[PDB]
Amino acid sequence: KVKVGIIGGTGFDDPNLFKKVGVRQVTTPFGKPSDTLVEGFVGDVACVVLPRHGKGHLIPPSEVNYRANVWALKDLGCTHILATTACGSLQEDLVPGDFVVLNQFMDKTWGRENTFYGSKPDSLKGVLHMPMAEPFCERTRQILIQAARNKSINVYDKKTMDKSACIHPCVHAEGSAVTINGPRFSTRCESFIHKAMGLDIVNMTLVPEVSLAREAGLSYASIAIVTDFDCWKEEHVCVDMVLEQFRKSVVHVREILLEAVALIGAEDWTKTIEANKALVMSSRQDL
Amino acid sequence: KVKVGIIGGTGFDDPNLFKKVGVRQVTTPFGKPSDTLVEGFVGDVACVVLPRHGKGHLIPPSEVNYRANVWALKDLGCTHILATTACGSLQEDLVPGDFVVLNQFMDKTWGRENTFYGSKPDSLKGVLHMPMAEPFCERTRQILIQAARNKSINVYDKKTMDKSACIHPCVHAEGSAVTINGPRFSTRCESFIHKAMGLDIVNMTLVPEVSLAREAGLSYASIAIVTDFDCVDMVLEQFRKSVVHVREILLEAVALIGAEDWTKTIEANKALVMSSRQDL
Amino acid sequence: KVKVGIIGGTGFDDPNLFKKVGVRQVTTPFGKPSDTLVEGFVGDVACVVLPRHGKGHLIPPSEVNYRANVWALKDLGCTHILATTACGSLQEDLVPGDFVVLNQFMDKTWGRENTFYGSKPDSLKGVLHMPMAEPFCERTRQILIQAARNKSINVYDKKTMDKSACIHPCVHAEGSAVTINGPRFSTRCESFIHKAMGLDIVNMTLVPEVSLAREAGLSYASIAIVTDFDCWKHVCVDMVLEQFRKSVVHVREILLEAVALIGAEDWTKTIEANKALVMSSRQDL
Repeated sequence: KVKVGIIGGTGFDDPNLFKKVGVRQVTTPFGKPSDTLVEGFVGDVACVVLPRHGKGHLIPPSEVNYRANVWALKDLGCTHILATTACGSLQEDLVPGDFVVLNQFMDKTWGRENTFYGSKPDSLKGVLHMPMAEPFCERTRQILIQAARNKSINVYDKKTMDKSACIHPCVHAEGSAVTINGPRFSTRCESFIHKAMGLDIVNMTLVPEVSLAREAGLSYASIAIVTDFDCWKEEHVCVDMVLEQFRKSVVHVREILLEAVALIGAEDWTKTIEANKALVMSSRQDL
Repeated sequence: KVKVGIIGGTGFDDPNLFKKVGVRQVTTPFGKPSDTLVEGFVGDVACVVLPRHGKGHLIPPSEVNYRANVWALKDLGCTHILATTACGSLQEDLVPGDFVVLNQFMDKTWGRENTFYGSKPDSLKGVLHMPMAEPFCERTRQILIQAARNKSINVYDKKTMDKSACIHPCVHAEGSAVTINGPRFSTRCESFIHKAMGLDIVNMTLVPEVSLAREAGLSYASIAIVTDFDCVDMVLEQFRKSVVHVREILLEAVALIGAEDWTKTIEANKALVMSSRQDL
Repeated sequence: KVKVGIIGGTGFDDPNLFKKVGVRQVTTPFGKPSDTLVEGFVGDVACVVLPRHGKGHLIPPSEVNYRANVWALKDLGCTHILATTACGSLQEDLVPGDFVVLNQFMDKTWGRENTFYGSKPDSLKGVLHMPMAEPFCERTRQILIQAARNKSINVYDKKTMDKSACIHPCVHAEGSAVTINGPRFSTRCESFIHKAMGLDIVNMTLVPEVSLAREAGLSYASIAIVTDFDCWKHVCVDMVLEQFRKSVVHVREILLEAVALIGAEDWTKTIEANKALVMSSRQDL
């Protein structure tokens, strides 16, 4: 069957997505995950939730143990990983309150453990060169988009719909993230260059999470939450208004996530999961 | 009051900026600074000088302990940091002998300790996401620019002046640096790409020094020396003249800083750190 | 005295370039090389071969000890390094089966030890800032190109020959590589940006190998094998492996001919210039 793992970012440090059966602590060959995992069910579908930054949001993006988080979900039998990320916008049509079902990224991270395989003792033995041209699971991407439709949330498709038909708050059916290492935000010079490159949003947590999920043979899809990080540019009122907008976004994402879990459990994934595993084996360069 | 820390880059390994009142050898919770800190006064303004690469220039850019340098200056009560950096040019109006009071950068460094905060036991507790859209202290930038004006150095502002007003050598009133990790210089391929991105100069030492200074609640500003790393005898004499000019700028800048009140700016510097604590 | 080191990439894990005179297991101040170093002769030219990824290809690009590999070749008396790399294409005129004698690169690697010098106990004392504007040895580049001509392999020089004169398979007389850190391949987003930047090929192993070679005073040149990694877009794999196998055959011929061509010339002043560039780039002195 299927089992959906949920990596909750900012605004999901303490998830209460569903009535939890129990809390579980796990260990991995790559260290401890960010926190204990919340185990439960959405209908008849087993579901596990894991806060990326841990309760209290004490772990910065560059220090998150992405390998342990992904492998812990793997060892629990997860077949899919849905993830959230709070991001800043780089393009005019993506405004705070919108969401993005990402399909591309540009990686500007460094100093993070981004692979399970290598020649070091703390990694699995082998050399794995994974294809990443379309780095997400496309079937799971379209389930997030369909879940938004089922919850009456606007979906904007810039290939298909006019910019005048962009109704906020909307889910953008595609988008690219530039993942910076953090913890500082970008300079204006850096933001202008990323924008000139055509990137849609900026965040700090997508990579290596999406890469490691594919290495583990897991269907991974991310829903990004557009928020606002320039209240420095009436600060108490600005932060209060953005926090309220973000709270509304978290409500909608929780609705989308809960609907997406059910939509995953309603389909058969035998051939896709088999293809996920075979892609791992065929990417081994030592074999 | 105020206390101005000076981080001297290439050309400032053993600077004689003032009569030394006391040489002070310290360490920090993040390791040893690049060298002993030298204390003194410029007029009635307390000053502290620290060579970024240490005496003898034995520390390469990627191995400089930026965290320790910034923290040590903070520990001595510094309110400001003025820093120098020798850089190569990426644009035709930035010619060797010029200076740039930087206001922007693109970061291409890696493997450097770039923040005081984290979940590691070695780090300060908390998650700090500092805004960096305009990454320098603007009040201090304008003092460096005004210091150049007071020392009879041309100032060029491409926002307001035509290209025909760019008379060399000149302090460019704004500019962006690409900070590469080094120690090697860039390939022509990389230089072309950086140039097409609109970056003005290339150096190796600005990041994370500027980032950590804001984390520490300090007002940071950089004056870059445009030189030529690609001849040799004329370039070196030119660079010696640039160091003389920058020394004049730094001394005048310290006097200008001490002539103003910084209570509100300092309090704003500290409050920006607190408001950037995501864990709180 | 010239002595040519060879760093074999993918496809050269256990190469049979010449009769082995001595298999050498060496240690360097920066650790152990990827494997033992094999000494021999190509004609009268002393030669040393080393597989970049080791026997069995167990070392990924980001974990190769580039310092130890370059240092070990230098300590065995090598004056040159010829290196291969299997790469993907980013431009239409570079098709699988082509070779590229690289002359430029953009570095997107991180976390690798990229210099012999520093302030740490595991480093040579000093601060070295090497120029890299044209990062390869041009004399050795032209030898790789002439070797291709000598072995009856098409050579395309886009600054001299029109695009219609590009007959595949050909050796591209120039080219730029983007060296990503790996181990994963690029996204379409990243590949599109690298293509927009004018980069010709993508690989994972050029940097810091080329940088450390110049730091060691060695003449370094790379010949890149264009292959196909986008088969995901079963007959492709068998067709690409057969294509790659023929590419290895010709790169072997190019390397053996290049070694002979290196030995046919005097290198006294080029070697002295390589050493002088290292000393003139010391900023602590």
